[PDB]
Amino acid sequence: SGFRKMAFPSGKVEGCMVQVTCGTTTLNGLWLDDVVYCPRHVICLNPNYEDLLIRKSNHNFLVQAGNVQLRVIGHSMQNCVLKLKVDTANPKTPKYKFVRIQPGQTFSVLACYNGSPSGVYQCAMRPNFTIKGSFLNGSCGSVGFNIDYDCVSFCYMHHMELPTGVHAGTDLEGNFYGPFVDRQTAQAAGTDTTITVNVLAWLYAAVINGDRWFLNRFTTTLNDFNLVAMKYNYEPLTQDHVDILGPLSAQTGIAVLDMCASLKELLQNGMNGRTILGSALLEDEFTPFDVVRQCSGVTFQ
Amino acid sequence: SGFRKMAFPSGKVEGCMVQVTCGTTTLNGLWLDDVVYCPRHVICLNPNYEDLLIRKSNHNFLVQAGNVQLRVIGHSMQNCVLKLKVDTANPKTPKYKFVRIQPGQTFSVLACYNGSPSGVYQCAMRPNFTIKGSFLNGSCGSVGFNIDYDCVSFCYMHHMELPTGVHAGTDLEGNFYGPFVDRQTAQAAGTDTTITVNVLAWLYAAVINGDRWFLNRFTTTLNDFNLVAMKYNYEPLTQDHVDILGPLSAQTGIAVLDMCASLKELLQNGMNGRTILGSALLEDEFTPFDVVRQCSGVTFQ
Ligand SMILES: *[C@@H](CC(=O)OCC)[C@H](C[C@@H]1CCNC1=O)NC(=O)[C@H](CC(C)C)NC(=O)[C@@H](NC(=O)OCc1ccccc1)[C@@H](C)OC(C)(C)C
Ligand SMILES: *[C@@H](CC(=O)OCC)[C@H](C[C@@H]1CCNC1=O)NC(=O)[C@H](CC(C)C)NC(=O)[C@@H](NC(=O)OCc1ccccc1)[C@@H](C)OC(C)(C)C
Repeated sequence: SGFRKMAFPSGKVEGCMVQVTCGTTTLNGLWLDDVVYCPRHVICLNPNYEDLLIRKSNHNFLVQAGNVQLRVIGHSMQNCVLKLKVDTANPKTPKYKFVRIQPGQTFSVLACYNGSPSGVYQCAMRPNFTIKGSFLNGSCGSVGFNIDYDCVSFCYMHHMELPTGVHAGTDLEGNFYGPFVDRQTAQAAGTDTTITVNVLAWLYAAVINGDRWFLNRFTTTLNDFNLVAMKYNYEPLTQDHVDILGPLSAQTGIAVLDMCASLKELLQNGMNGRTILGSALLEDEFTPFDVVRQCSGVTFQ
Repeated sequence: SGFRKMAFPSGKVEGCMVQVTCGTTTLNGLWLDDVVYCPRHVICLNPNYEDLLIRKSNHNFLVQAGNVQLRVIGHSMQNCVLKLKVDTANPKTPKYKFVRIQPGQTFSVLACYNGSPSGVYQCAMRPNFTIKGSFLNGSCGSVGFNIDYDCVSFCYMHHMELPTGVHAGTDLEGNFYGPFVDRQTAQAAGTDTTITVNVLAWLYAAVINGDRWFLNRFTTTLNDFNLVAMKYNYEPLTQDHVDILGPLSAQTGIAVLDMCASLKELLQNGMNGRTILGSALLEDEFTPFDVVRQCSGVTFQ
C-alpha cells in the first residue's frame, strides 16, 4: 500500500534523447528510427522559420548521441517541430506512438539538458492547455510520455515558459497544446480550473489506502454537485467522467454520487486541519487509470 | 522555472533489475557485476535463514534478466540480503556505490514487480527510519538510489510494510534502517517528526521560484526558533543544518535565521488559506542539495 506521485520508468526514453546544435544553438532532440525531432526554435521575437530552414544545410546540424555524431542527411519542418533524417536508425528505438492528449490526462516528463536526462516527474495537461513543470534554459525538446503497454506514447515536447512560471509545448506533430506560438510576443494562459474527475479518482485512491474519514452518509444529484463544484472553480462533472469512475466505484463499493456528496462537504466545510493521503489540498493530477495502475495494475509488470 | 517532486532518471537501475525465484517464491533482485542482491525472504513468522540457506543449492535459484536465464554458481547471505554469484557479469552494470543514508536524506525508488520496472517516485528516510512509499505484494528487492555524478549510489532495498502503511528496508549490505526485522512478528515505527532543514530548503526553492509572501521583516535566535519548532513536532535545527543552508542563503540573500523567523510565523499563524509552490503543507522531502540540483545544477547534465 501507499500512494505517491508515480512517473513511468524513463529508460526507453533516455535511449532516444540526443543533443541537436544548429550552428551554435543547442537543445534536446528525440531520436526514433531514421529521425530526430526537436523544436524548430533551434534554427534561429517573430522569426520566419520557413526561410531560416531553407537557408540551412545538413552540415549546419550537429547531432550527438553521447559520443557518436549522427550524420544529418536531410531536414524538414512539420508545424513547430524540426525533423532531421539521419544516416542511422536508433537501435534503442522502443515501440511508440505519437498521441495528442486532452486536458486532465497525466504523463511523465524526462527533463533533459545538453541531450542528457537529468530528472523525471509527473504532469497533467491543465484545462488551460498549460503544464506545471520544472524547466530551465536548455530544457526545450524534453518530452512527455505514457508507457501504454510495451509502447511509449509520446504526447508532449517542451517549447516555452509563460510569465506565471507555467509551461507550453506541442504534440510530436509539432502542434501546440492551447493557443500558443513559439515566438517571444506577450502571450498568457488565462485562468485554470480544477480537474473534478481526477480529484474524485484520488478520493478513491485514499479509500483504497484506508483513508476514510471524509466519507459521509449523504448522496447528491450530478446537478446539485456541479452547482457547488463550479463555485470552487472545479470543472462540471460530466456523465462520461461518472462513467470512467465506474471501476473505482465497484472496487470500493462507494457510488460515484456518494463520493460526489463527500467531495461537496469537503469543499463547503474544508479539511478541519486534517489531511487526505498526507495532503491538505484535494489533488487533481491523478486520473482514474493512474489510481488503478499504482494500486494494483503495477503487479502484472 | 517551476518546482516538482523530481526523481533521478531510472534507466541505469532498470538495466540491473532481474527476477529471482527460489523454488516457487519470486521477487526482485539487483544485478551488478558477478552478483544478484535480493531480500533473503525469497528462500522461505520467525524463519531461520542460515539453515534454509544451506539446505539450498544453485539449481534451487532461477534468475532471469528479461528472457535470458542467469546460471547461479553460488549463494551467500550478508545480514538481511541474499547474494547469488552468477556465470555472467551484467554488461549494463553502471558505476555505483553502496551508501547508508541518514534520516532526512532523499532518494528515488524504482518500484519493480516480476523483475520489471513499473514506476519511479522520490522518498525521504524519515526520522523514525521509515519511508512513505507505494509498494504492493511482489515489490521486495525494489531499490532506492541517488545518481551522485556518473555514479548510482544505491541506498535502499525494499523488505516490508508496517501497519501504518509505511515501509522498511535495508542498505545493500542488508542492514535494516531503524529497529526492524524481516519476520512477521508485531513491530511498529513509532512517532515520526518533521525534517526542519528540508522545510527551510523548500522555502528557499519557493523564493527562488518567486513565491515570497511568507517572508517577513523579523529575525530570531536558533533557540527561540527551536522553542517554537519543537512545539509543532519539528526536529530541532542544528548549527550543522544552518551550515548546509548557507549556499541557498547567499543565492537568495535571505539569512537562515530570517527564513527561520518566516517559518516560525507560518507555524504559529498557519497559511491563511494561501499556498507555497502550490502546497498547503510545508514540504520536508526536499534537501538543500535537491533544491540546487532542480533549480540550476540540472543544466550541466
Ligand atoms: C527552451 C529553449 C532552449 O532550450 O533553447 C536553447 C537554444 C526554453 C524553455 C524555457 C526557458 C525558461 N523556462 C522554460 O521552460 N524556451 C524558451 O526560451 C522560449 C523560446 C521560444 C518561445 C522561441 N522562450 C520562452 O519560454 C519565454 N516565454 C515567452 O517569451 O513567451 C511569452 C511572452 C510573455 C511575456 C512577454 C513576451 C513573451 C520565457 C523565457 O520568457 C518568460 C519571461 C516568460 C520567462
Ligand atoms: C515484499 C515481499 C515479496 O515481494 O515477496 C514475494 C515472494 C513485501 C512488501 C510488502 C507487501 C505489502 N506492502 C509491502 O511493502 N514484503 C512482505 O510481505 C513482508 C515479508 C517479510 C517481513 C518476511 N511482510 C510484510 O511486509 C508485513 N508486515 C509485517 O508483518 O511486519 C510487522 C508486523 C506488524 C503487525 C503484525 C505482525 C507483523 C505486511 C504484509 O503486513 C502488514 C499487516 C503490516 C501489511
